[PDB]
Amino acid sequence: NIVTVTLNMERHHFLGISIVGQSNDRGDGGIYIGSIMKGGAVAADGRIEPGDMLLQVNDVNFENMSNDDAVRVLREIVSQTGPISLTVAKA
Amino acid sequence: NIVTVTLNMERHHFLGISIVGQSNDRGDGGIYIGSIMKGGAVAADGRIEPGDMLLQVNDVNFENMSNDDAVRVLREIVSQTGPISLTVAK
Amino acid sequence: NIVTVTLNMERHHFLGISIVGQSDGIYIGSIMKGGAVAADGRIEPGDMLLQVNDVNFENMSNDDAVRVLREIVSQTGPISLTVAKA
Repeated sequence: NIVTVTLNMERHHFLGISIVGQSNDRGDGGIYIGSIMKGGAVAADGRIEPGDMLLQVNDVNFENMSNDDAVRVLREIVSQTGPISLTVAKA
Repeated sequence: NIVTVTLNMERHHFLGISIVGQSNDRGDGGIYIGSIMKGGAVAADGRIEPGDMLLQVNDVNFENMSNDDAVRVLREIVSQTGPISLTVAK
Repeated sequence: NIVTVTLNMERHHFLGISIVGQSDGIYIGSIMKGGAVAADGRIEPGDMLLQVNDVNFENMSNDDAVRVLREIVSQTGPISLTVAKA
Protein backbone atom coordinates (compact mmCIF):
# COMPACT_ATOMS: atom_id res chain seq x y z
CA ASN A 1 0.00 0.00 0.00
CA ILE A 2 2.37 2.68 -1.31
CA VAL A 3 1.20 6.20 -2.18
CA THR A 4 3.32 8.89 -3.83
CA VAL A 5 2.19 12.50 -3.40
CA THR A 6 3.68 15.31 -5.50
CA LEU A 7 3.27 18.80 -4.01
CA ASN A 8 3.86 21.86 -6.17
CA MET A 9 4.92 23.95 -3.13
CA GLU A 10 3.52 27.09 -4.76
CA ARG A 11 0.69 28.14 -2.43
CA HIS A 12 2.67 26.84 0.58
CA HIS A 13 6.35 26.91 1.47
CA PHE A 14 6.07 24.31 4.28
CA LEU A 15 4.79 20.74 4.18
CA GLY A 16 3.22 21.20 7.62
CA ILE A 17 3.97 17.80 9.15
CA SER A 18 5.57 16.52 12.34
CA ILE A 19 7.64 13.33 12.27
CA VAL A 20 8.59 10.83 14.97
CA GLY A 21 11.14 8.03 15.02
CA GLN A 22 9.55 4.59 15.35
CA SER A 23 10.77 1.05 14.69
CA ASN A 24 8.65 -1.59 12.96
CA ASP A 25 8.53 -5.38 12.62
CA ARG A 26 10.59 -5.24 9.40
CA GLY A 27 13.72 -4.48 11.45
CA ASP A 28 14.45 -0.91 10.41
CA GLY A 29 13.96 2.36 12.23
CA GLY A 30 11.45 4.21 10.06
CA ILE A 31 10.00 7.71 10.00
CA TYR A 32 6.28 8.19 10.61
CA ILE A 33 3.90 11.14 10.33
CA GLY A 34 3.20 12.31 13.87
CA SER A 35 0.63 15.01 13.12
CA ILE A 36 -0.42 17.28 10.24
CA MET A 37 -0.68 21.01 11.01
CA LYS A 38 -3.33 23.29 9.56
CA GLY A 39 -2.34 25.53 6.67
CA GLY A 40 0.35 23.30 5.19
CA ALA A 41 0.83 21.82 1.74
CA VAL A 42 0.35 18.25 2.99
CA ALA A 43 -2.95 19.18 4.65
CA ALA A 44 -4.16 20.76 1.40
CA ASP A 45 -3.45 17.57 -0.55
CA GLY A 46 -5.13 15.42 2.10
CA ARG A 47 -3.80 12.05 0.91
CA ILE A 48 -1.18 11.65 3.66
CA GLU A 49 -2.54 10.95 7.15
CA PRO A 50 -1.12 10.60 10.68
CA GLY A 51 0.57 7.26 11.24
CA ASP A 52 1.75 6.87 7.64
CA MET A 53 5.37 5.84 7.15
CA LEU A 54 7.66 8.23 5.29
CA LEU A 55 9.74 6.11 2.91
CA GLN A 56 11.16 8.73 0.54
CA VAL A 57 10.91 12.49 0.11
CA ASN A 58 12.28 13.63 -3.25
CA ASP A 59 15.52 11.68 -3.78
CA VAL A 60 16.26 10.98 -0.08
CA ASN A 61 15.37 7.56 1.34
CA PHE A 62 14.02 7.53 4.91
CA GLU A 63 13.69 3.78 5.56
CA ASN A 64 16.77 3.30 7.77
CA MET A 65 16.93 6.85 9.11
CA SER A 66 16.95 7.99 12.73
CA ASN A 67 14.46 10.54 14.02
CA ASP A 68 17.29 13.09 14.25
CA ASP A 69 18.47 12.53 10.66
CA ALA A 70 14.93 12.75 9.23
CA VAL A 71 14.09 16.08 10.88
CA ARG A 72 17.20 17.74 9.45
CA VAL A 73 16.67 16.38 5.93
CA LEU A 74 13.01 17.44 5.90
CA ARG A 75 13.87 20.96 7.10
CA GLU A 76 16.73 21.21 4.60
CA ILE A 77 14.50 20.10 1.72
CA VAL A 78 11.62 22.37 2.77
CA SER A 79 13.98 25.37 2.72
CA GLN A 80 14.53 24.74 -1.01
CA THR A 81 12.08 26.08 -3.55
CA GLY A 82 10.32 23.80 -6.00
CA PRO A 83 8.20 20.65 -5.84
CA ILE A 84 8.37 18.02 -3.09
CA SER A 85 7.44 14.38 -3.70
CA LEU A 86 6.63 12.17 -0.70
CA THR A 87 6.43 8.37 -0.91
CA VAL A 88 4.52 6.86 2.02
CA ALA A 89 3.09 3.55 3.21
CA LYS A 90 -0.48 4.00 4.42
CA ALA A 91 -1.64 3.18 7.94
CA ASN B 1 -6.56 25.98 21.73
CA ILE B 2 -4.97 25.86 25.19
CA VAL B 3 -6.50 23.74 27.96
CA THR B 4 -5.41 23.50 31.60
CA VAL B 5 -6.43 20.27 33.36
CA THR B 6 -6.17 19.81 37.13
CA LEU B 7 -6.23 16.21 38.39
CA ASN B 8 -6.87 15.43 42.06
CA MET B 9 -4.64 12.30 41.93
CA GLU B 10 -6.67 10.59 44.68
CA ARG B 11 -8.20 7.49 43.08
CA HIS B 12 -5.08 7.00 40.93
CA HIS B 13 -1.38 7.36 41.63
CA PHE B 14 -0.29 7.45 37.97
CA LEU B 15 -1.34 9.71 35.13
CA GLY B 16 -1.21 6.72 32.79
CA ILE B 17 0.28 8.55 29.81
CA SER B 18 3.25 8.13 27.51
CA ILE B 19 5.04 11.16 26.08
CA VAL B 20 7.02 11.40 22.86
CA GLY B 21 9.18 14.08 21.27
CA GLN B 22 8.06 15.30 17.85
CA SER B 23 9.66 17.80 15.46
CA ASN B 24 8.02 19.56 12.53
CA ASP B 25 9.37 21.04 9.30
CA ARG B 26 9.11 24.62 10.64
CA GLY B 27 11.97 24.17 13.14
CA ASP B 28 9.97 23.89 16.38
CA GLY B 29 9.66 20.64 18.31
CA GLY B 30 7.93 19.73 21.54
CA ILE B 31 6.75 17.06 23.94
CA TYR B 32 3.44 15.44 22.96
CA ILE B 33 1.02 13.03 24.61
CA GLY B 34 1.76 9.73 22.89
CA SER B 35 -1.03 7.66 24.38
CA ILE B 36 -3.34 7.66 27.39
CA MET B 37 -3.79 4.33 29.14
CA LYS B 38 -7.26 3.16 30.11
CA GLY B 39 -7.97 3.13 33.83
CA GLY B 40 -5.58 6.00 34.57
CA ALA B 41 -6.14 9.42 36.09
CA VAL B 42 -5.74 11.24 32.77
CA ALA B 43 -8.12 8.82 31.02
CA ALA B 44 -10.65 9.19 33.84
CA ASP B 45 -10.76 12.96 33.32
CA GLY B 46 -11.03 12.53 29.55
CA ARG B 47 -10.17 16.11 28.54
CA ILE B 48 -6.64 15.29 27.37
CA GLU B 49 -6.32 13.45 24.05
CA PRO B 50 -3.54 11.73 22.10
CA GLY B 51 -1.63 14.25 20.03
CA ASP B 52 -1.99 17.14 22.48
CA MET B 53 1.25 19.02 23.08
CA LEU B 54 2.49 19.16 26.68
CA LEU B 55 3.29 22.77 27.59
CA GLN B 56 3.43 22.74 31.40
CA VAL B 57 3.07 20.32 34.31
CA ASN B 58 2.54 22.14 37.61
CA ASP B 59 5.28 24.80 37.71
CA VAL B 60 7.57 23.16 35.11
CA ASN B 61 7.61 24.28 31.47
CA PHE B 62 8.05 21.52 28.87
CA GLU B 63 8.26 23.57 25.66
CA ASN B 64 12.04 23.45 25.09
CA MET B 65 12.76 20.32 27.12
CA SER B 66 14.43 17.17 25.82
CA ASN B 67 12.56 13.87 25.92
CA ASP B 68 14.92 12.54 28.60
CA ASP B 69 14.57 15.63 30.81
CA ALA B 70 10.78 15.61 30.40
CA VAL B 71 10.44 11.97 31.46
CA ARG B 72 12.43 12.50 34.67
CA VAL B 73 10.46 15.66 35.53
CA LEU B 74 7.19 13.81 34.98
CA ARG B 75 8.32 10.91 37.19
CA GLU B 76 9.54 13.34 39.86
CA ILE B 77 6.26 15.30 39.84
CA VAL B 78 4.06 12.18 39.62
CA SER B 79 5.81 10.71 42.68
CA GLN B 80 4.35 13.55 44.77
CA THR B 81 0.92 13.17 46.28
CA GLY B 82 -1.70 15.81 45.69
CA PRO B 83 -3.10 17.42 42.57
CA ILE B 84 -1.31 17.59 39.23
CA SER B 85 -2.05 20.35 36.72
CA LEU B 86 -1.31 19.78 33.02
CA THR B 87 -1.38 22.57 30.43
CA VAL B 88 -1.75 21.29 26.88
CA ALA B 89 -2.30 22.66 23.38
CA LYS B 90 -5.04 20.76 21.57
CA ASN C 1 -7.25 -3.33 30.92
CA ILE C 2 -5.11 -6.19 29.60
CA VAL C 3 -5.96 -7.89 26.29
CA THR C 4 -4.19 -10.89 24.73
CA VAL C 5 -4.54 -11.24 20.94
CA THR C 6 -3.52 -14.43 19.13
CA LEU C 7 -2.83 -14.13 15.39
CA ASN C 8 -2.80 -17.24 13.19
CA MET C 9 -0.18 -15.75 10.81
CA GLU C 10 -1.62 -17.70 7.87
CA ARG C 11 -3.18 -15.01 5.65
CA HIS C 12 -0.30 -12.57 6.34
CA HIS C 13 3.41 -12.98 7.04
CA PHE C 14 3.92 -9.58 8.73
CA LEU C 15 2.23 -8.00 11.73
CA GLY C 16 2.37 -4.60 10.03
CA ILE C 17 2.99 -2.52 13.16
CA SER C 18 5.45 0.10 14.34
CA ILE C 19 6.67 0.16 17.93
CA VAL C 20 8.10 3.14 19.78
CA GLY C 21 9.82 3.63 23.09
CA GLN C 22 7.73 6.00 25.18
CA SER C 23 7.68 6.81 28.88
CA ASP C 24 5.33 8.01 34.35
CA GLY C 25 7.62 0.77 27.87
CA ILE C 26 6.95 -0.24 24.26
CA TYR C 27 3.86 1.15 22.52
CA ILE C 28 2.12 0.52 19.20
CA GLY C 29 2.98 3.52 17.04
CA SER C 30 0.80 2.82 14.01
CA ILE C 31 -0.83 -0.15 12.28
CA MET C 32 -0.02 -0.58 8.59
CA LYS C 33 -2.57 -1.59 5.99
CA GLY C 34 -2.29 -5.14 4.69
CA GLY C 35 -0.85 -6.57 7.91
CA ALA C 36 -2.13 -9.25 10.26
CA VAL C 37 -2.77 -6.80 13.11
CA ALA C 38 -4.79 -4.49 10.86
CA ALA C 39 -6.80 -7.48 9.61
CA ASP C 40 -7.55 -8.62 13.16
CA GLY C 41 -8.46 -5.11 14.32
CA ARG C 42 -8.28 -5.71 18.08
CA ILE C 43 -4.94 -3.94 18.56
CA GLU C 44 -5.00 -0.17 18.09
CA PRO C 45 -2.44 2.66 17.98
CA GLY C 46 -1.29 3.66 21.45
CA ASP C 47 -1.62 0.22 23.02
CA MET C 48 1.35 -0.80 25.15
CA LEU C 49 3.29 -3.93 24.20
CA LEU C 50 3.66 -6.17 27.26
CA GLN C 51 4.63 -9.51 25.71
CA VAL C 52 5.01 -10.97 22.22
CA ASN C 53 5.06 -14.77 22.25
CA ASP C 54 7.60 -15.73 24.93
CA VAL C 55 9.43 -12.36 25.12
CA ASN C 56 8.51 -9.67 27.64
CA PHE C 57 8.62 -6.09 26.36
CA GLU C 58 7.97 -4.24 29.63
CA ASN C 59 11.58 -3.42 30.57
CA MET C 60 13.07 -3.47 27.08
CA SER C 61 14.97 -0.76 25.22
CA ASN C 62 14.00 0.31 21.71
CA ASP C 63 17.02 -1.55 20.31
CA ASP C 64 16.12 -5.01 21.67
CA ALA C 65 12.39 -4.61 21.02
CA VAL C 66 12.73 -4.11 17.27
CA ARG C 67 15.16 -7.04 17.00
CA VAL C 68 12.86 -9.39 18.94
CA LEU C 69 9.87 -8.41 16.81
CA ARG C 70 11.96 -8.98 13.67
CA GLU C 71 13.02 -12.45 14.85
CA ILE C 72 9.50 -13.50 15.91
CA VAL C 73 7.95 -12.54 12.57
CA SER C 74 10.56 -14.70 10.82
CA GLN C 75 9.36 -17.76 12.78
CA THR C 76 6.44 -19.82 11.50
CA GLY C 77 3.30 -20.36 13.53
CA PRO C 78 0.88 -18.18 15.47
CA ILE C 79 1.80 -14.98 17.28
CA SER C 80 0.15 -14.00 20.58
CA LEU C 81 0.44 -10.38 21.73
CA THR C 82 -0.37 -9.15 25.24
CA VAL C 83 -1.24 -5.44 25.29
CA ALA C 84 -2.65 -2.79 27.61
CA LYS C 85 -5.41 -0.89 25.83
CA ALA C 86 -5.52 2.88 25.37
